[PDB]
Amino acid sequence: FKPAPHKARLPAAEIDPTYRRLRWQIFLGIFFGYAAYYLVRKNFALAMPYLVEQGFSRGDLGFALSGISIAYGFSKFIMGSVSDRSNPRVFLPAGLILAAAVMLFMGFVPWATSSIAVMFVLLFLCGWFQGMGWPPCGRTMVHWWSQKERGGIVSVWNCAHNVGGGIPPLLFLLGMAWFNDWHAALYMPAFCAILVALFAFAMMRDTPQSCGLPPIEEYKNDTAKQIFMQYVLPNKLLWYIAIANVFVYLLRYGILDWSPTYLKEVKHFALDKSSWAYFLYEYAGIPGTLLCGWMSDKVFRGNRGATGVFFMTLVTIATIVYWMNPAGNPTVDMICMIVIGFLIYGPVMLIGLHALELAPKKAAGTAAGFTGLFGYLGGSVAASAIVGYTVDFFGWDGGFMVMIGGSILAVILLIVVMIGEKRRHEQLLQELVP
Repeated sequence: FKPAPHKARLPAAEIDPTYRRLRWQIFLGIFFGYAAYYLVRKNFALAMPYLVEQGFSRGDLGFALSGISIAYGFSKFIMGSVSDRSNPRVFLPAGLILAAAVMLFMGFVPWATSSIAVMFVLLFLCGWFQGMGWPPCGRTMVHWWSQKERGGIVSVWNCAHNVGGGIPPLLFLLGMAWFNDWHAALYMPAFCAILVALFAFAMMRDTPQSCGLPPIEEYKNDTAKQIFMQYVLPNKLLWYIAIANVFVYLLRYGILDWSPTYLKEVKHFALDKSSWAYFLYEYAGIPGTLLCGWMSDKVFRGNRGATGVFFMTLVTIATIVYWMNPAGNPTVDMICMIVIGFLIYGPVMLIGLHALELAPKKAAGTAAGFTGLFGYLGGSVAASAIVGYTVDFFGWDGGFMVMIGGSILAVILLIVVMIGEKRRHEQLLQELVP
């Protein structure tokens, strides 16, 4: 049984010194701990093109992949309290290895891996476990030090999905030679994830327990859900960006979860470069997104909707050119992928930020969060499931129709939120009226 606090004070003249280390120490912990989860989500994707040379794949597999998101979905509804009770040091590795092991269940046991939604169910757990991963990472950051946190986080949101999610096709690519079987080498990435998990456990801590000093060191010292229903629920404005975020997320994931599979269906050059792109795409987001921020602050003078516009437009132009390509896509897709990815995150971050302004004082928090989930939740189901099915009764072309089309609205919609937010401003004028 764990939770366990076990706190005991040994201050002893110069706890400061063991703090510097206990902080430089722990930060890598949760950061890489969190990063490790991402090796685990997008393994099945890589499975599908390998998997199903065999009639297996309908476009159904997408429904199967669809699992991860749903569980992550029903997940936060309750895990949000558990980590609060339990201890971040254990709970984080305890969730990873718990999940990353499950993946191993698939990569090795035939019945388990090839059944047509036996996987849905196995995968579904993955989602649930994936759930735990972040909130202890949250409880920790609370124990860093107030009014500093803004910084520790800046780094965590934007780098964490990419540093980890872009490495797995690389391992599979490598595990091909050593573990010859192709239909199922989606296990090798998971093999190492457990390893990071240990490292995670071996370096994190609560930090109340050895110092005994609630973060003072500078003497910072600092209603219900209703808010969502009261301030966020109608907000016809917040809705538009949320219904917009969706398609943004569908262009990102739908283009990405198929990237290996669609390559080698048509434009089939090789697995070698295929997987070397998926890496490149997810990793190339780091520099861009980082820039998307500065360009947005310096060039667009703080207008977030408009930066999405600049970026959202730029992402769409690439997606279509890349849509128009024959077996001469070799030196087009490399750049194509490097680019698509480079920008897709731009609006993901911007909307959220945008949301903060679209409502009152506390609403921001739950206002900006609502967006992320309405966005991610749906964005995926469609990104994965629907696309697959929009290829069975239709061609593969109709795939991009929903994707390219999807983006198109995100912008038109991002426009409306821009007009609307400003029309709203003009009305305070009527406040003086009677």
